Amino acid sequence: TVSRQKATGAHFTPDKLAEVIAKRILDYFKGEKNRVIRVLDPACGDGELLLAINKVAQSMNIQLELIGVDFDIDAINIANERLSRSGHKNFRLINKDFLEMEELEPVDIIIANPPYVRTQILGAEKAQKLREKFNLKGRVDLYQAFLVAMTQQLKSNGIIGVITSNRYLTTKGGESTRKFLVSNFNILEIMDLGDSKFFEAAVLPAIFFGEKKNKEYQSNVPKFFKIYEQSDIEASSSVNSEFNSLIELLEVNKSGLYSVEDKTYSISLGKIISPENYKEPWILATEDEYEWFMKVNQNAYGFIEDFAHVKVGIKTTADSVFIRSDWGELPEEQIPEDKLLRPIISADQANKWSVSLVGNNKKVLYTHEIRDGQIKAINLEEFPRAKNYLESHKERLASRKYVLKANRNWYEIWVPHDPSLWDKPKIIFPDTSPEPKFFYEDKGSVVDGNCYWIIPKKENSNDILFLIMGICNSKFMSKYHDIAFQNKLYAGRRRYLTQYVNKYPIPDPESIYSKEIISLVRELVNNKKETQDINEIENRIEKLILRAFDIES
DNA sequence: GCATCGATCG
DNA sequence: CGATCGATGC
Ligand SMILES: Nc1ncnc2c1ncn2[C@@H]1O[C@H](CSCC[C@H](N)C(=O)O)[C@@H](O)[C@H]1O
Repeated sequence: TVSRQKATGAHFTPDKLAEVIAKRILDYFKGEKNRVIRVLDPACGDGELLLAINKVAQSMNIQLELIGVDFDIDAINIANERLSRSGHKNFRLINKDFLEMEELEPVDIIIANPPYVRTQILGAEKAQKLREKFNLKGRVDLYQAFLVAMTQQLKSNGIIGVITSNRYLTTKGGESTRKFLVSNFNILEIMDLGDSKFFEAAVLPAIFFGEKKNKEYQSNVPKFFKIYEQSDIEASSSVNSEFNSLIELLEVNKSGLYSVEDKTYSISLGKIISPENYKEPWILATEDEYEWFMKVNQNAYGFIEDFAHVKVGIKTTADSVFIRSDWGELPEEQIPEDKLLRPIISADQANKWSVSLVGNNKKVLYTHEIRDGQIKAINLEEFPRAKNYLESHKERLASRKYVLKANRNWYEIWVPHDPSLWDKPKIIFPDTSPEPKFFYEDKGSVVDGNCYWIIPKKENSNDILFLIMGICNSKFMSKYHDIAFQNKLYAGRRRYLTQYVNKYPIPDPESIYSKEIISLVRELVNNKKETQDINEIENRIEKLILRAFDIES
C-alpha cells in the first residue's frame, strides 16, 4: 500500500546532517548579518532545520526570524512546541500548502528538505497540474515544484541550501530542474552524498547551495563534492582513517579514499564544468577524468545511437499472469497453445558474451501477432484455453485504466513491441547491474522488461553487433559510464538505460583494430570451450580498444 | 507507440 | 543485500 508518510514525504532530517547544512549556509552567506535575517523552511515538519540554523546563528551572535510552513497540523504543533522550548522567541509557523495548489514577504535564507513524491503517487492529474503551474516537464517529482516555489519566494542575493534526491543530476526528467537551477542561481556547491545512507529511507540525496541571481549582473566557479562507497580498492591506493564518524567526512577538502568504521568511501572534489548545457547530465568528475572523457569523445567515430536501435523489453504490466515457468502444472483446460507461448530471457539468466541457459522454462503468453501486415492483438475465440486462462485473471487485467483509455483489449500485453523483430540476431543486457553483462542471442526469443536489447539499423549484423558487444563489456566503457552517466542505486548498481547506452562512443568500424576486435568477439561468442583464456582475450580486446581511441588513462 | 523512474522494496 | 515492475509522459 501507499502509507501516509509515502504520499506526503514525511521523513525528518537527522540532527548532524542538518547542522552541517546550516553551517555551510551560514558560511556562504555574505549579506550584512547585523539586522534580523529572515529564514524560511517551506516544509518545516519537526522544525529540525530551523533549530539547527538557529543554533549555528546564535553561536555566531546572529539574530534570526524563523518561518516554517507545513500543511499538516501535527507537524505544526510539534514544531511550535520544539521552537518554544528553545530560547528563541521570534518565530512563526504557517499551516498551509506551500505550493498553494495570507501573504509572505521575500526571505534572505532558505533551508529546506522538501518531500520526494514520485509521479505515480501524485497521480497523472495533480502531476499535470503541477507541470502547468510551475513549468515542469517529464515525470515530475514534488521536490522540483517545491524548488520552483521556494525560489520564487527568495530575495536576490539570498542563499538557498536545499537537500533533495540527486536524480535531477542525471535523469532526463531533471532537465527542467537543471535548467531552472542554472537560470536562477549562481551555483555555489553541489554535494552528491551517494550511497552514504543518512536517512532510513532508500534514497541517494544531494544538497544544493546557491545564490539567487540579481540584475546588476555579477565571478565564482561552481564546485561539487561527491562521496560514494568504494567496494573495489586499488592495491596502490592509500586509505585515510583520521576521521571517526561519517558526518566528519563532509568537511574534507582533499579527494581520495577515507575509511570510516566498516566502510571505505571515495570522495572527489572539483568544479562543475559548464552547467549551462543542461541537456546532458551534469558530470561531476575531477580534472583528469573530464579531460580523458573529452578526449574519448573527440576521438570517437560515432555513437551506438547512430548504428543500432536500443529498445526495451516487453512491459506486460502483469508479470505474474503473462510470464510463468509452470505452464504444464496448470489444469489442462487453461494451458495455452504453444503457438502463443514464446521463450523469454530475463535479467537473472545473463552472463557476458553468451549464457548457456537451461531452457529457463520461462515463457511469455504473447498476445500480439502480424495479421494483415499490421500488429494486431490476438482473437481469443481462436484460442479457447488461453481465453479461459485469461478469464481466470480478468479482474486484475481489467483493472488497468490506461489500457481501457487507449481503447485496447483488457487481456493485451501493454508494450508488446513488434512480433517480427524477435527473430533477428540481437544483443541483450540487464538494466540493474553492477557490471556490464551484454550478450549475443540468435534463437529469436523475447526480451523481458528488466532487460534492454540492441539490433542493427542496417540489415547486416555480420560485424556491428559484435563490435558493440566488445565495446560495451570493457572496463574502458565502464569508466566512461561512471564518468558520464552517474545514475547509481545501492550496492554499486548502475542503470543501463536507453538514454545512456545511446551515448556510448564507437570507434571506426573499418579500422584494423576494430576488425581484430570483431574477430575476437566472434571467437568469444561462438566457441564456448574457453575458460580462463576468456580473460586473456578480454585484455587483448582492452588493448585494442585503447589503440582504437587513445592510449590508456 | 515506447522508454522512464523509483524517501526503491521486500 | 539486490535487482524492481507497473503507472506514467510524450
Ligand atoms: N504541499 C505541501 N505543502 C506544505 N508542506 C508540505 C506539503 N507536502 C508535504 N509537506 C510537509 O513536508 C514535510 C516533509 S518532511 C521534511 C521535514 C523537515 N523539512 C526536515 O527536513 O526535517 C512533511 O512534514 C509534510 O507535512
